[PDB]
Amino acid sequence: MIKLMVGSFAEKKLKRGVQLLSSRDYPNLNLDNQVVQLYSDADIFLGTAYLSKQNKGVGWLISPKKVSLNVTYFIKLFQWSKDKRKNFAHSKLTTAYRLFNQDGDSFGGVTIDCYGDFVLFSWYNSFVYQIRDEIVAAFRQVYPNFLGAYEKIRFNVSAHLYGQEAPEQFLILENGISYNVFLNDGLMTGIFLDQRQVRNELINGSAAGKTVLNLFSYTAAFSVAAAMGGAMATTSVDLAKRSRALSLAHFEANHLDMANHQLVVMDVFDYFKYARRHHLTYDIIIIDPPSFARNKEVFSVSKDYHKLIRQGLEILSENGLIIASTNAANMTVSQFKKQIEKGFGKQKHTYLDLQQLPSDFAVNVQDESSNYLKVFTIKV
Ligand SMILES: Nc1ncnc2c1ncn2[C@@H]1O[C@H](CSCC[C@H](N)C(=O)O)[C@@H](O)[C@H]1O
Repeated sequence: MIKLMVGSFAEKKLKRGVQLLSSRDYPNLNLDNQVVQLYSDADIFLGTAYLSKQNKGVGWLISPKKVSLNVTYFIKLFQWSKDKRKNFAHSKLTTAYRLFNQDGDSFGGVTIDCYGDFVLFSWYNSFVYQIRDEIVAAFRQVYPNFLGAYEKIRFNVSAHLYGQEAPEQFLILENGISYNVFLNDGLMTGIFLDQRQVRNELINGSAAGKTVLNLFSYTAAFSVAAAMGGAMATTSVDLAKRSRALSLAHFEANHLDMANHQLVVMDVFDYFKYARRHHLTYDIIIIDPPSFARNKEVFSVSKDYHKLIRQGLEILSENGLIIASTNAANMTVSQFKKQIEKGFGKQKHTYLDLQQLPSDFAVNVQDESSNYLKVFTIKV
Protein backbone atom coordinates (compact mmCIF):
# COMPACT_ATOMS: atom_id res chain seq x y z
CA MET A 1 0.00 0.00 0.00
CA ILE A 2 0.89 3.66 -0.27
CA LYS A 3 2.40 5.41 2.74
CA LEU A 4 0.66 8.79 2.97
CA MET A 5 2.21 11.85 4.81
CA VAL A 6 -0.53 13.91 6.65
CA GLY A 7 -0.36 17.61 7.71
CA SER A 8 -0.49 18.77 11.34
CA PHE A 9 -4.29 19.28 11.47
CA ALA A 10 -4.97 15.83 10.09
CA GLU A 11 -2.59 14.57 12.81
CA LYS A 12 -4.43 16.42 15.66
CA LYS A 13 -7.74 14.70 14.68
CA LEU A 14 -6.17 11.24 14.74
CA LYS A 15 -4.57 11.60 18.13
CA ARG A 16 -7.80 12.60 19.86
CA GLY A 17 -9.57 9.54 18.43
CA VAL A 18 -11.50 10.91 15.40
CA GLN A 19 -11.78 8.15 12.77
CA LEU A 20 -13.34 10.31 10.07
CA LEU A 21 -10.84 11.82 7.56
CA SER A 22 -12.28 15.21 6.51
CA SER A 23 -11.34 16.59 3.06
CA ARG A 24 -10.31 20.03 4.57
CA ASP A 25 -7.40 18.22 6.35
CA TYR A 26 -6.33 16.36 3.23
CA PRO A 27 -6.29 19.03 0.46
CA ASN A 28 -3.24 17.31 -1.08
CA LEU A 29 -5.04 14.25 -2.19
CA ASN A 30 -4.77 12.60 -5.62
CA LEU A 31 -5.38 9.01 -4.38
CA ASP A 32 -8.69 7.26 -3.81
CA ASN A 33 -10.52 4.00 -3.08
CA GLN A 34 -7.75 2.05 -1.44
CA VAL A 35 -6.14 1.18 1.88
CA VAL A 36 -3.18 3.33 2.98
CA GLN A 37 -0.77 3.67 5.88
CA LEU A 38 -0.74 7.19 7.35
CA TYR A 39 2.45 8.85 8.65
CA SER A 40 3.15 12.14 10.46
CA ASP A 41 5.28 15.19 9.61
CA ALA A 42 8.39 13.54 11.07
CA ASP A 43 7.82 10.00 9.71
CA ILE A 44 6.05 8.36 12.57
CA PHE A 45 3.31 5.71 11.87
CA LEU A 46 -0.15 6.95 12.67
CA GLY A 47 -2.39 4.03 11.54
CA THR A 48 -4.06 2.10 8.73
CA ALA A 49 -7.05 3.74 6.99
CA TYR A 50 -8.97 3.57 3.66
CA LEU A 51 -9.84 6.33 1.22
CA SER A 52 -13.24 6.87 -0.35
CA LYS A 53 -15.44 9.90 -0.93
CA GLN A 54 -18.33 10.15 1.58
CA ASN A 55 -20.05 13.51 1.80
CA LYS A 56 -17.45 15.78 3.50
CA GLY A 57 -14.94 12.98 4.16
CA VAL A 58 -12.19 11.34 2.11
CA GLY A 59 -11.95 8.11 4.15
CA TRP A 60 -11.78 6.53 7.57
CA LEU A 61 -9.17 5.35 10.05
CA ILE A 62 -9.39 1.57 10.42
CA SER A 63 -6.82 1.07 13.19
CA PRO A 64 -3.90 2.92 14.86
CA LYS A 65 -2.07 -0.38 14.29
CA LYS A 66 -0.58 -1.72 11.06
CA VAL A 67 -3.26 -4.16 9.79
CA SER A 68 -4.47 -6.15 6.80
CA LEU A 69 -8.02 -5.52 5.66
CA ASN A 70 -9.44 -8.94 4.72
CA VAL A 71 -12.31 -11.12 5.79
CA THR A 72 -10.79 -12.33 9.08
CA TYR A 73 -10.53 -8.62 9.99
CA PHE A 74 -14.27 -8.24 9.46
CA ILE A 75 -15.03 -11.41 11.48
CA LYS A 76 -13.34 -9.77 14.47
CA LEU A 77 -15.19 -6.51 13.89
CA PHE A 78 -18.58 -8.30 13.91
CA GLN A 79 -17.76 -10.54 16.86
CA TRP A 80 -17.11 -7.37 19.00
CA SER A 81 -20.26 -5.53 17.76
CA LYS A 82 -22.41 -8.64 18.31
CA ASP A 83 -21.03 -8.94 21.85
CA LYS A 84 -22.16 -5.37 22.81
CA ARG A 85 -25.71 -6.30 21.77
CA LYS A 86 -26.48 -9.41 23.92
CA ASN A 87 -29.42 -7.73 25.61
CA PHE A 88 -31.20 -7.02 22.31
CA ALA A 89 -30.91 -10.77 21.59
CA HIS A 90 -32.24 -11.93 24.98
CA SER A 91 -35.39 -9.64 25.23
CA LYS A 92 -38.18 -10.62 22.87
CA LEU A 93 -40.08 -7.23 22.90
CA THR A 94 -37.89 -5.68 20.11
CA THR A 95 -37.03 -7.72 16.97
CA ALA A 96 -35.86 -4.83 14.77
CA TYR A 97 -32.71 -2.84 15.82
CA ARG A 98 -29.20 -1.78 14.49
CA LEU A 99 -26.38 -4.39 14.48
CA PHE A 100 -23.55 -2.11 13.27
CA ASN A 101 -23.12 1.68 13.04
CA GLN A 102 -20.10 3.03 11.12
CA ASP A 103 -17.40 4.48 13.39
CA GLY A 104 -19.67 3.66 16.43
CA ASP A 105 -18.39 0.09 15.83
CA SER A 106 -14.90 1.06 14.50
CA PHE A 107 -15.58 0.88 10.72
CA GLY A 108 -16.98 4.00 9.01
CA GLY A 109 -19.03 3.60 5.78
CA VAL A 110 -21.20 0.58 6.76
CA THR A 111 -24.44 0.14 8.71
CA ILE A 112 -26.38 -3.11 9.33
CA ASP A 113 -29.92 -3.47 10.66
CA CYS A 114 -31.98 -6.40 11.78
CA TYR A 115 -35.68 -6.69 10.92
CA GLY A 116 -37.17 -9.95 12.35
CA ASP A 117 -35.76 -12.85 10.28
CA PHE A 118 -34.01 -10.53 7.73
CA VAL A 119 -30.96 -8.22 7.76
CA LEU A 120 -30.29 -4.92 5.91
CA PHE A 121 -26.87 -3.58 4.90
CA SER A 122 -26.25 -0.01 3.76
CA TRP A 123 -23.14 1.00 1.80
CA TYR A 124 -22.08 4.67 2.27
CA ASN A 125 -19.19 4.83 -0.26
CA SER A 126 -17.81 3.08 -3.31
CA PHE A 127 -14.87 1.39 -1.52
CA VAL A 128 -17.02 -0.67 0.88
CA TYR A 129 -19.33 -1.58 -2.01
CA GLN A 130 -16.24 -2.85 -3.84
CA ILE A 131 -15.39 -5.21 -0.92
CA ARG A 132 -18.96 -6.43 0.01
CA ASP A 133 -18.06 -10.12 -0.54
CA GLU A 134 -15.72 -10.15 2.35
CA ILE A 135 -17.99 -7.98 4.55
CA VAL A 136 -21.04 -10.18 3.86
CA ALA A 137 -18.99 -13.44 4.20
CA ALA A 138 -17.71 -12.37 7.61
CA PHE A 139 -21.19 -11.31 8.81
CA ARG A 140 -22.80 -14.63 7.70
CA GLN A 141 -20.16 -16.54 9.72
CA VAL A 142 -20.90 -14.45 12.83
CA TYR A 143 -24.72 -14.32 12.33
CA PRO A 144 -25.61 -17.51 10.42
CA ASN A 145 -29.36 -17.80 11.39
CA PHE A 146 -30.97 -14.94 9.34
CA LEU A 147 -33.23 -16.28 6.55
CA GLY A 148 -32.23 -13.55 4.07
CA ALA A 149 -30.69 -10.12 3.53
CA TYR A 150 -31.24 -6.88 1.53
CA GLU A 151 -28.97 -3.89 0.66
CA LYS A 152 -29.31 -0.09 0.27
CA ILE A 153 -26.81 1.92 -1.90
CA ARG A 154 -26.15 5.31 -0.29
CA PHE A 155 -23.42 6.95 -2.35
CA ASN A 156 -30.10 -0.12 -7.88
CA VAL A 157 -30.82 1.99 -4.88
CA SER A 158 -32.18 -1.17 -3.08
CA ALA A 159 -31.72 -4.87 -3.92
CA HIS A 160 -32.12 -8.39 -2.55
CA LEU A 161 -28.67 -9.46 -1.31
CA TYR A 162 -28.70 -13.21 -0.21
CA GLY A 163 -30.88 -16.09 1.06
CA GLN A 164 -34.70 -16.18 1.10
CA GLU A 165 -36.88 -13.32 -0.08
CA ALA A 166 -38.92 -11.43 2.47
CA PRO A 167 -42.57 -10.57 1.81
CA GLU A 168 -43.01 -7.16 0.13
CA GLN A 169 -44.39 -6.03 3.57
CA PHE A 170 -44.33 -7.72 6.98
CA LEU A 171 -44.54 -7.12 10.78
CA ILE A 172 -41.68 -6.63 13.26
CA LEU A 173 -41.97 -5.91 17.02
CA GLU A 174 -40.55 -2.82 18.84
CA ASN A 175 -41.25 -2.17 22.55
CA GLY A 176 -43.85 -5.08 22.45
CA ILE A 177 -45.90 -3.31 19.63
CA SER A 178 -46.21 -4.21 15.88
CA TYR A 179 -45.04 -2.16 12.87
CA ASN A 180 -45.46 -2.85 9.14
CA VAL A 181 -42.05 -2.57 7.37
CA PHE A 182 -40.55 -3.30 3.93
CA LEU A 183 -36.98 -3.94 2.82
CA ASN A 184 -36.84 -3.54 -0.95
CA ASP A 185 -38.36 -0.18 -1.74
CA GLY A 186 -36.20 3.00 -2.10
CA LEU A 187 -33.99 4.28 0.74
CA MET A 188 -36.46 3.93 3.67
CA THR A 189 -38.20 0.91 5.33
CA GLY A 190 -41.39 2.19 7.01
CA ILE A 191 -39.67 3.10 10.26
CA PHE A 192 -36.58 4.91 11.60
CA LEU A 193 -35.42 2.58 14.32
CA ASP A 194 -33.33 5.32 15.91
CA GLN A 195 -36.46 6.83 17.50
CA ARG A 196 -37.25 3.60 19.36
CA GLN A 197 -36.96 5.26 22.85
CA VAL A 198 -39.13 8.38 22.00
CA ARG A 199 -41.82 5.84 20.74
CA ASN A 200 -41.42 3.82 23.99
CA GLU A 201 -42.04 6.93 26.12
CA LEU A 202 -45.36 7.50 24.18
CA ILE A 203 -46.43 3.80 24.56
CA ASN A 204 -45.73 4.15 28.33
CA GLY A 205 -48.30 6.96 28.65
CA SER A 206 -46.57 10.31 27.90
CA ALA A 207 -49.56 11.32 25.74
CA ALA A 208 -52.36 9.46 27.78
CA GLY A 209 -55.74 11.25 27.66
CA LYS A 210 -54.11 13.89 25.29
CA THR A 211 -54.59 15.06 21.67
CA VAL A 212 -51.48 14.63 19.43
CA LEU A 213 -50.57 16.37 16.13
CA ASN A 214 -47.75 14.41 14.24
CA LEU A 215 -46.10 16.48 11.45
CA PHE A 216 -44.09 14.92 8.52
CA SER A 217 -45.59 11.68 9.82
CA TYR A 218 -44.25 9.31 7.05
CA THR A 219 -46.07 6.10 8.16
CA ALA A 220 -47.38 7.55 11.48
CA ALA A 221 -45.16 5.36 13.68
CA PHE A 222 -45.22 8.07 16.41
CA SER A 223 -49.11 8.19 16.25
CA VAL A 224 -49.55 4.44 16.65
CA ALA A 225 -47.13 4.46 19.70
CA ALA A 226 -49.15 7.36 21.25
CA ALA A 227 -52.45 5.46 20.58
CA MET A 228 -51.11 2.31 22.27
CA GLY A 229 -50.22 4.63 25.24
CA GLY A 230 -53.81 5.79 25.76
CA ALA A 231 -53.74 9.04 23.67
CA MET A 232 -57.27 10.48 23.32
CA ALA A 233 -56.77 11.17 19.60
CA THR A 234 -54.02 11.54 16.94
CA THR A 235 -53.65 13.49 13.62
CA SER A 236 -50.86 12.47 11.24
CA VAL A 237 -49.91 14.88 8.41
CA ASP A 238 -47.65 13.94 5.45
CA LEU A 239 -47.26 15.30 1.97
CA ALA A 240 -47.09 11.82 0.35
CA LYS A 241 -50.20 9.73 -0.79
CA ARG A 242 -48.51 6.45 0.29
CA SER A 243 -48.90 7.61 3.99
CA ARG A 244 -52.50 6.41 4.07
CA ALA A 245 -52.09 2.61 3.47
CA LEU A 246 -48.67 2.46 5.18
CA SER A 247 -50.07 4.13 8.36
CA LEU A 248 -53.32 2.07 8.34
CA ALA A 249 -51.14 -1.08 8.40
CA HIS A 250 -49.56 -0.36 11.87
CA PHE A 251 -53.07 0.36 13.32
CA GLU A 252 -54.62 -2.85 11.94
CA ALA A 253 -51.59 -4.89 13.09
CA ASN A 254 -52.26 -3.69 16.69
CA HIS A 255 -56.10 -4.17 16.41
CA LEU A 256 -56.61 -0.45 17.13
CA ASP A 257 -60.04 1.16 16.44
CA MET A 258 -59.30 4.34 14.37
CA ALA A 259 -62.51 6.35 15.35
CA ASN A 260 -60.13 8.96 16.88
CA HIS A 261 -57.15 8.63 14.63
CA GLN A 262 -57.12 10.78 11.54
CA LEU A 263 -54.64 10.46 8.63
CA VAL A 264 -54.08 13.59 6.57
CA VAL A 265 -52.28 14.00 3.18
CA MET A 266 -51.14 17.65 2.95
CA ASP A 267 -48.19 20.06 2.93
CA VAL A 268 -47.32 20.87 6.58
CA PHE A 269 -47.25 24.68 5.82
CA ASP A 270 -50.79 24.33 4.35
CA TYR A 271 -51.79 22.29 7.41
CA PHE A 272 -50.79 25.16 9.78
CA LYS A 273 -53.00 27.59 7.84
CA TYR A 274 -55.90 25.12 7.64
CA ALA A 275 -55.71 24.31 11.41
CA ARG A 276 -55.70 28.02 12.44
CA ARG A 277 -58.74 28.75 10.21
CA HIS A 278 -60.67 25.83 11.82
CA HIS A 279 -59.56 26.63 15.34
CA LEU A 280 -57.85 23.30 15.84
CA THR A 281 -55.42 23.02 18.79
CA TYR A 282 -53.47 20.07 20.13
CA ASP A 283 -52.01 19.17 23.54
CA ILE A 284 -48.79 17.73 21.95
CA ILE A 285 -47.14 18.52 18.60
CA ILE A 286 -44.43 16.19 17.26
CA ILE A 287 -42.23 17.83 14.60
CA ASP A 288 -39.77 15.64 12.59
CA PRO A 289 -39.03 16.83 9.09
CA PRO A 290 -36.47 15.43 6.62
CA SER A 291 -33.16 17.34 6.58
CA PHE A 292 -33.69 18.61 3.04
CA ALA A 293 -36.90 18.40 0.94
CA ARG A 294 -37.89 19.40 -2.58
CA ASN A 295 -40.84 21.24 -4.13
CA LYS A 296 -45.04 24.46 -2.56
CA GLU A 297 -41.74 25.50 -0.86
CA VAL A 298 -38.17 24.11 -0.50
CA PHE A 299 -37.38 22.96 2.98
CA SER A 300 -33.98 23.10 4.63
CA VAL A 301 -33.78 22.23 8.28
CA SER A 302 -30.81 24.61 8.98
CA LYS A 303 -32.79 27.64 7.84
CA ASP A 304 -36.49 26.85 8.10
CA TYR A 305 -36.93 24.90 11.33
CA HIS A 306 -37.73 28.16 13.21
CA LYS A 307 -40.84 28.47 10.99
CA LEU A 308 -42.25 25.10 12.24
CA ILE A 309 -41.87 26.12 15.87
CA ARG A 310 -43.37 29.56 15.28
CA GLN A 311 -46.45 28.19 13.48
CA GLY A 312 -46.88 25.13 15.73
CA LEU A 313 -47.07 27.37 18.82
CA GLU A 314 -50.10 29.13 17.34
CA ILE A 315 -52.05 25.79 17.45
CA LEU A 316 -50.76 24.37 20.78
CA SER A 317 -52.99 24.01 23.93
CA GLU A 318 -52.04 26.02 27.04
CA ASN A 319 -49.34 23.99 28.90
CA GLY A 320 -48.74 22.03 25.69
CA LEU A 321 -45.62 20.04 24.73
CA ILE A 322 -43.54 20.32 21.55
CA ILE A 323 -41.43 17.28 20.63
CA ALA A 324 -38.80 18.80 18.22
CA SER A 325 -36.81 16.12 16.45
CA THR A 326 -34.13 16.26 13.64
CA ASN A 327 -31.86 13.51 12.17
CA ALA A 328 -29.64 16.12 10.35
CA ALA A 329 -25.89 15.43 10.77
CA ASN A 330 -25.10 19.02 9.65
CA MET A 331 -26.98 20.78 12.42
CA THR A 332 -25.29 20.71 15.86
CA VAL A 333 -27.20 20.58 19.16
CA SER A 334 -26.54 24.37 19.65
CA GLN A 335 -27.56 25.29 16.10
CA PHE A 336 -30.76 23.24 16.52
CA LYS A 337 -31.55 25.05 19.81
CA LYS A 338 -30.83 28.43 18.15
CA GLN A 339 -33.44 27.68 15.41
CA ILE A 340 -35.96 26.75 18.17
CA GLU A 341 -35.37 29.97 20.25
CA LYS A 342 -35.76 32.00 17.09
CA GLY A 343 -39.16 30.32 16.59
CA PHE A 344 -40.30 31.01 20.21
CA GLY A 345 -39.71 34.77 20.23
CA LYS A 346 -40.49 36.19 23.64
CA GLN A 347 -42.74 33.29 24.72
CA LYS A 348 -41.81 31.54 27.96
CA HIS A 349 -40.88 27.86 27.57
CA THR A 350 -38.88 25.17 29.46
CA TYR A 351 -36.61 22.48 27.87
CA LEU A 352 -37.74 19.27 29.69
CA ASP A 353 -35.37 16.77 27.97
CA LEU A 354 -32.82 16.11 25.17
CA GLN A 355 -32.84 12.60 23.59
CA GLN A 356 -30.20 11.43 21.06
CA LEU A 357 -29.13 8.10 19.46
CA PRO A 358 -29.89 4.84 21.40
CA SER A 359 -27.00 2.47 22.20
CA ASP A 360 -27.52 0.21 19.07
CA PHE A 361 -26.90 3.29 16.93
CA ALA A 362 -23.41 3.42 18.51
CA VAL A 363 -21.42 6.63 18.44
CA ASN A 364 -17.79 7.60 18.37
CA VAL A 365 -17.64 9.39 21.71
CA GLN A 366 -14.72 11.54 20.29
CA ASP A 367 -16.77 12.86 17.40
CA GLU A 368 -19.89 14.71 18.45
CA SER A 369 -21.08 15.01 14.87
CA SER A 370 -21.68 11.21 14.78
CA ASN A 371 -24.53 11.60 17.28
CA TYR A 372 -26.85 12.95 14.59
CA LEU A 373 -30.30 12.49 16.23
CA LYS A 374 -31.54 15.41 18.42
CA VAL A 375 -34.95 15.33 20.07
CA PHE A 376 -36.00 18.20 22.39
CA THR A 377 -39.20 17.95 24.59
CA ILE A 378 -40.35 21.49 25.38
CA LYS A 379 -43.12 22.61 27.80
CA VAL A 380 -45.09 25.77 27.05
N1 LIG B 1 -43.81 20.20 3.21
C1 LIG B 1 -44.12 18.94 3.66
N2 LIG B 1 -45.30 18.67 4.30
C2 LIG B 1 -45.63 17.43 4.74
N3 LIG B 1 -44.78 16.40 4.63
C3 LIG B 1 -43.56 16.53 4.01
C4 LIG B 1 -43.15 17.85 3.49
N4 LIG B 1 -41.89 17.71 2.96
C5 LIG B 1 -41.53 16.41 3.13
N5 LIG B 1 -42.54 15.70 3.76
C6 LIG B 1 -42.54 14.27 4.20
O1 LIG B 1 -41.56 14.12 5.25
C7 LIG B 1 -41.22 12.73 5.38
C8 LIG B 1 -39.74 12.56 5.79
S1 LIG B 1 -39.37 11.06 6.71
C9 LIG B 1 -39.86 11.60 8.35
C10 LIG B 1 -39.87 10.44 9.41
C11 LIG B 1 -41.13 10.46 10.34
N6 LIG B 1 -41.07 11.62 11.29
C12 LIG B 1 -41.36 9.25 11.18
O2 LIG B 1 -41.61 9.39 12.41
O3 LIG B 1 -41.26 8.11 10.66
C13 LIG B 1 -41.60 12.09 4.03
O4 LIG B 1 -42.68 11.20 4.30
C14 LIG B 1 -42.17 13.20 3.15
O5 LIG B 1 -43.40 12.77 2.54
